[PDB]
Amino acid sequence: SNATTDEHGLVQFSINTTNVMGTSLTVRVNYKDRSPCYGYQWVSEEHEE
Amino acid sequence: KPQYMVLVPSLLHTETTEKGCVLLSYLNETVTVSASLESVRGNRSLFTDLEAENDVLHCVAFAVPKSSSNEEVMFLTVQVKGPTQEFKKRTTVMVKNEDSLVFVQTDKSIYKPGQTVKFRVVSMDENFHPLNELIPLVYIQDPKGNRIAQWQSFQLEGGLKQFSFPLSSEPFQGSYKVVVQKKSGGRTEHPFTVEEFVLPKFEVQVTVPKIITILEEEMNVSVCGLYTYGKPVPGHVTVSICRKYSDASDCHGEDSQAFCEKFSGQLNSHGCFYQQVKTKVFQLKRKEYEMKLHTEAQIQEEGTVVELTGRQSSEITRTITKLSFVKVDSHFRQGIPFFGQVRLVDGKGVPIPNKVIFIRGNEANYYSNATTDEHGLVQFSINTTNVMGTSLTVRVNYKDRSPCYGYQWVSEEHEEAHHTAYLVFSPSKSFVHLEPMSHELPCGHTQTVQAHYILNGGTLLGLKKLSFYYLIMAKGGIVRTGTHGLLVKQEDMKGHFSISIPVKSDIAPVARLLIYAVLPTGDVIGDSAKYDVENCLANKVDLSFSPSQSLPASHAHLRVTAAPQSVCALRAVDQSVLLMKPDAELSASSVYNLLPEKDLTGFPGPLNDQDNEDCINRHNVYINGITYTPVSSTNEKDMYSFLEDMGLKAFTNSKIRKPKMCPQTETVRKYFPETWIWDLVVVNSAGVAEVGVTVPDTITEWKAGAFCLSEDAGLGISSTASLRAFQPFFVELTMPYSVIRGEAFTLKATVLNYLPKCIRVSVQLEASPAFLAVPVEKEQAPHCICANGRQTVSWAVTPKSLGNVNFTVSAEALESQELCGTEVPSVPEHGRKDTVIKPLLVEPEGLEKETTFNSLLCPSGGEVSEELSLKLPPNVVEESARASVSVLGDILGSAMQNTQNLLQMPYGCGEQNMVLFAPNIYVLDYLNETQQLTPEIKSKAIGYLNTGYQRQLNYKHYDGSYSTFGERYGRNQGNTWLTAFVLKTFAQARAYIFIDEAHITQALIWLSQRQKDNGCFRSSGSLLNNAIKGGVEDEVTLSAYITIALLEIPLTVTHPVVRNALFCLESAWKTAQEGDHGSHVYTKALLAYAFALAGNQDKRKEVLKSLNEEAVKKDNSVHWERPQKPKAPVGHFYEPQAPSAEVEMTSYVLLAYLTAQPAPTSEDLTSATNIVKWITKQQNAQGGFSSTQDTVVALHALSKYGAATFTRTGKAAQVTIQSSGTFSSKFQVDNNNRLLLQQVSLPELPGEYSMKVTGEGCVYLQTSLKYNILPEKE
Ligand SMILES: *[C@@H]1O[C@H](CO)[C@@H](O[C@@H]2O[C@H](CO)[C@@H](O[C@@H]3O[C@H](CO)[C@@H](O)[C@H](O)[C@@H]3O)[C@H](O)[C@H]2NC(C)=O)[C@H](O)[C@H]1NC(C)=O
Ligand SMILES: *[C@@H]1O[C@H](CO)[C@@H](O[C@@H]2O[C@H](CO)[C@@H](O)[C@H](O)[C@H]2NC(C)=O)[C@H](O)[C@H]1NC(C)=O
Ligand SMILES: *[C@@H]1O[C@H](CO)[C@@H](O[C@@H]2O[C@H](CO)[C@@H](O)[C@H](O)[C@H]2NC(C)=O)[C@H](O)[C@H]1NC(C)=O
Ligand SMILES: *[C@@H]1O[C@H](CO)[C@@H](O[C@@H]2O[C@H](CO)[C@@H](O)[C@H](O)[C@H]2NC(C)=O)[C@H](O)[C@H]1NC(C)=O
Ligand SMILES: *[C@@H]1O[C@H](CO)[C@@H](O)[C@H](O)[C@H]1NC(C)=O
Ligand SMILES: *[C@@H]1O[C@H](CO)[C@@H](O)[C@H](O)[C@H]1NC(C)=O
Ligand SMILES: *[C@@H]1O[C@H](CO)[C@@H](O)[C@H](O)[C@H]1NC(C)=O
Ligand SMILES: *[C@@H]1O[C@H](CO)[C@@H](O)[C@H](O)[C@H]1NC(C)=O
Ligand SMILES: *[C@@H]1O[C@H](CO)[C@@H](O)[C@H](O)[C@H]1NC(C)=O
Repeated sequence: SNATTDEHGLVQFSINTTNVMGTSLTVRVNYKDRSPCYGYQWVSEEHEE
Repeated sequence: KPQYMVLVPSLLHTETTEKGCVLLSYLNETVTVSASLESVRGNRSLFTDLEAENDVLHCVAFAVPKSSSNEEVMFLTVQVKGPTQEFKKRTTVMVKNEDSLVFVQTDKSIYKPGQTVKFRVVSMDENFHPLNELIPLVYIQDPKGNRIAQWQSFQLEGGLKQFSFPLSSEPFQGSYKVVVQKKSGGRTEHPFTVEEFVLPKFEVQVTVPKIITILEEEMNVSVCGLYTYGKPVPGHVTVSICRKYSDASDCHGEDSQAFCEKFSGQLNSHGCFYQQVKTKVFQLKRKEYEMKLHTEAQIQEEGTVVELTGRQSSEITRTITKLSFVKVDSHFRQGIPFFGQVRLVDGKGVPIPNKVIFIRGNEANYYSNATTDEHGLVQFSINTTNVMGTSLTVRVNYKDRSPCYGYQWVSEEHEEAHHTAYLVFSPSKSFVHLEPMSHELPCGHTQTVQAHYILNGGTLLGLKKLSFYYLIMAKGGIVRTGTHGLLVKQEDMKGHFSISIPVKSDIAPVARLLIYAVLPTGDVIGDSAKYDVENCLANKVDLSFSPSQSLPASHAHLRVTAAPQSVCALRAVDQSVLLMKPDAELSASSVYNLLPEKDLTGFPGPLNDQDNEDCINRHNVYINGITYTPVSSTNEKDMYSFLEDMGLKAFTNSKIRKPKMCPQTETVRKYFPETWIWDLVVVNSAGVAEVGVTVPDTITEWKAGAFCLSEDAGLGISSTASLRAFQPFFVELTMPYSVIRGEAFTLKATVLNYLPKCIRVSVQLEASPAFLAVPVEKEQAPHCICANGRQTVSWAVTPKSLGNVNFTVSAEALESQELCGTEVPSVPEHGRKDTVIKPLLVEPEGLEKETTFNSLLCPSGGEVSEELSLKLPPNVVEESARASVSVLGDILGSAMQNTQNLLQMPYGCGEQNMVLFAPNIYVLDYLNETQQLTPEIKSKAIGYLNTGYQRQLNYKHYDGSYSTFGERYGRNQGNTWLTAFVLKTFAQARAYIFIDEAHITQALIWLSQRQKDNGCFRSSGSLLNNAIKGGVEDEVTLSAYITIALLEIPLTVTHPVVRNALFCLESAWKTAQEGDHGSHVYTKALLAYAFALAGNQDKRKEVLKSLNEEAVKKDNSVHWERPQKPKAPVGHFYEPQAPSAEVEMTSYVLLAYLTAQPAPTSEDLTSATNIVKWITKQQNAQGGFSSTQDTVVALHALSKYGAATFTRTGKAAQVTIQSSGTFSSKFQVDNNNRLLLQQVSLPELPGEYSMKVTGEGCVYLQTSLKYNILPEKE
């Protein structure tokens, strides 16, 4: 689910509990996929999630 | 002891006179030698009887008969027939039909539209002589790839033929190329560019060090600008220099350049601008190699900015210090201390004297120093007393210095010279050495080589005269032969003897020379060496001009000395078009590289291996004496090795091989400039003088060259002789290529005075109705300008009329006294007034727009016709509209290149083997439908086909499936896609090579076991990569593949598996059509062919209409592409799941269009022809396509189109085109010119045309209408 950053760049939310034990939660933003040519090669400027 | 010997080259060219020599050495009786060449299989047989006297080297040549196979291996057996004794020996030789070396010269490197292109083609043999060959075709390929003109089946008259093609008024700006396909196929290509430009009057002479040392503070650099007789021009230069670091990544910007020391200044008259730049700003480390040096000489009194990116060849070498050998023996003996010379170099080929060196010998322990003599050099010799292999290294000055951390820095390198010489196997401890002289030998100048000899028990019979023989070889064949008769007393201690050798030119760049003795003990002793010969021609030709300078003079002689009788091709062109794009290198060195078999060293090893006769090596594995020693391999040199290195084998009696074998006119007017003289002449007994009338647009120097062909002295090439031409008082004008009709522009006129006296002058521009000149400066007062002076006058000209406009402009030296200058000698002799008439064309105003009308018209053995009405909007500018039509049988473009690279050797697991086997079916399929096929390839293919089938069968299961790994353990479950794929290709495969039907039925059954009514097919197993499939692993995309593969296997639509698969695909479309959230295209294109193939012509058109609407049209090339807006997949599968999703799904659609049950309609196939135009263009350079599952469907879709279009028996195809108003034009398309774009213009303002086609075979009719509309509301 998407949302927008409120004043002071922030977003609170909750989710429904009905699955197995270990629950992985990642949050991606703006542009996760982009083309900085190769990964390792000569220069990396990753945008941390 | 009775001895004989016959030497022959291991590669004998067919239908070329191939020399082979014979030596019979000891008498007994009169004997007859005889070589007989005969086929490995079949009844082909020959015999050449050779004469032979005692103790002599008689030679003989012979032409060999042709073989249908490009290269065939045959048996050659020599036989000595004599009353007393009879000897014979066999070996395999390779014959080959080595085709001619041909080339094309063009009048220019570049062309302007409408101008006629002139070229000339020529053919020679391995001796550079005119060869009157029959060339089956030549043709001009445009930048888009369409063959625009061609000349079929013709013979070269004097070893050459001149041609001409007029370029269109509206051609395609870009690079073209003329191509000559020999009888064998060998396409000799040659390019040229076509574009609109305005030629340059001046060069920009950039001077930069060619290779510069790393360790540097600064460097000298300079830039000048001249044109005729070296008269420089003044201008505000803006030079730059920026280096590009070694980056293996781009990312949008892609500008590898970094440090930028730009500069600025003015050029001095009678000179240039000079500058020294500090190199420490560049910090030449961390991957730094090349660097461009741009220029910008902006000439004053001209808005002309002519740059020149010169010396983009300035370099920075890691080997800042260096050593190398010069003259060292690579073959030696323990009984003669060997000699070897070395030379010192410092980065840029600089020899440094008086600097200590350190020689190091890892054998005789020769660790001795010396100092470099004048020209940085040191010769020396060492003592021979060790086991065979000797390693000899030499390390200098800073042998070991500065072992810096090379991770994040430049390894401050220093080269080192080393060599490993081996000793020869001595039979009777006697031998022969050849003194080496490696360095470029000049031809037309004799050389003499020194030969050393040693007899330590060599005598044995004790005869007076011992014959020594020698041979020289080049171009893969023996050229010259001779002998020398050394005579000896008793046990000849030593001695020195030399043999002469004229450097003639009949010897190519390599000159392999051997020498060898014939002892009665039954031994051979000799040596062989290589000498680099300079690349030179035999017909010595030289070009010159009787006059020089002058102005638009008449009769200027042009003289060519050459062979007594020779045809000589001349070429003279302004050195402005030559300045523009340099002409394609045509020198002696250009021709020598064109020669096949520059050198023959070693037998033809990859295809043939004549390397066996007897293994007596392992017979003995006994004892030495003091402690048992079992035998093992060696690395010594023998006589065989020297003959092998030569590239000729030998049939012989005497001991040649080592033991082991088991181990492996107009007053004052100017015009006419492009190409002055393109012609040819015949040389009388000496030379020949051509009286060329001089050109008038002689603002620059006329550079001109030539070449000759003679039956005796081969071919020759002249030294480009120039001719200036400079009127002291002249006028030039700065102006563009084209201009727009309505919009005004700025014309300039620049007058010059290189005459010593000073003159005042007026500027006349004679107006005409076609334009309106408005001077920028109103006063037309004459202004003084003295020696090396100039004045410019800008006029604001607006063209009225359209087309070509010929301007007029005059300038006269006014004698008006009461002058600004300290003197008034304005009146010169007769140069006093010069009038220039230089035209430039004009285009129509507004915004241009174009329409296109393609239509495949196929008369099925009768006639078809279509009507073309060309409308025009009311806003078209008058005469701005124009149009033309084209005709052809196109699919023979990709079909040239692609065919070659594909069909590979099968290997790998179940996944990999299919990638190599699967294409091999569809290529064989496509090659057959196009008609272009060969039995030498069909056989080579079937081998990679039958093998891959049996190899694939190795990864099957008992249940009929096929897994990525297979079953070495069998801990797998076959993947549903791989099985389905196997089956689709085993259905195809089954047509050429016969397949076991059980494997398909076994698979088919297993596919039905993993079939669910709803959702049709289910995913089964794992995959190493998703590269083998455009399938989006969705049940819809998978079932969409299994359903095609199942229908492609001839199966009825009433089948229970297909009935429950088709049910699923109607539900898949009806929902994938309804809800845009779900599918998008890969699926849409698969659902198309599946329906078409199944027979729902109604549902087919239902999906095909919403597909066609969702398509991506372009330049008459319609196709499809994955819409890139949603997301971008993984960094490994980002390029196949989109570009290959594009280039497979398109060819999937194509099949759906082609696949109509009665037959595809004219409306289906004409739309299909457009899709062919894109896929055929979007082709992989080497051959094939991006992924593998696209390469396969592309070829299957092409071949299936190719079946519908082409005709075998339909030779004739007629095409007429008329208009309501008396227009008429016809053409003829047939079996040979289907591969040619036959074009014609159309004259009507309101088009009302009729296309009529007749006979058999298809024709593609593309009509393009172009115009220019001017509406605007701003
Ligand atoms: C592969 O290429 C071969 C040719 O090398 C193709 O075979 C040719 O196909 C046509 C029909 O498409 C044949 O014409 C018919 O021949 C019979 C006699 O067998 C005759 O009674 C009919 O009136 C008609 O003329 C043609 O003879 C046949 N053979 C040759 C040598 O041209 C084949 O279609 C191609 N395709 C595949 C997948 O093999
Ligand atoms: C964030 O989530 C919401 C709700 O899931 C998405 O909202 C829909 O957006 C479309 C236009 O893109 C509207 O037509 C609908 O009215 C919206 N509502 C629903 C419930 O579908 C929204 O698109 C998402 N944001 C982004 C950036 O995709
Ligand atoms: C260089 O070669 C000569 C060959 O003539 C060597 O001379 C022999 O040396 C041995 C001793 O090692 C003597 O027994 C022989 O009688 C010498 N022969 C002659 C003809 O003088 C010489 O020793 C070698 N020197 C080096 C340094 O390699
Ligand atoms: C512009 O004027 C020149 C010079 O008169 C024309 O060029 C040639 O003129 C001679 C005059 O004797 C003719 O014989 C040639 O046939 C002309 N050349 C060509 C290619 O036709 C030139 O034609 C004029 N341009 C226009 C568009 O009228
Ligand atoms: C889970 O809780 C959320 C609360 O935001 C609610 O919207 C959703 O309907 C609930 N679903 C289920 C399966 O309980
Ligand atoms: C010829 O050669 C044979 C075989 O080596 C030998 O018998 C004979 O003596 C030789 N000489 C003469 C003079 O025949
Ligand atoms: C072909 O073979 C026959 C024997 O079957 C033989 O008589 C003939 O010499 C051979 N032909 C040639 C050209 O050598
Ligand atoms: C480079 O210029 C310097 C003067 O600045 C001069 O001494 C030197 O000889 C020039 N280099 C060459 C190789 O001419
Ligand atoms: C070179 O060799 C000679 C003699 O062996 C010796 O005197 C000299 O010191 C050596 N040179 C160097 C640089 O050591």
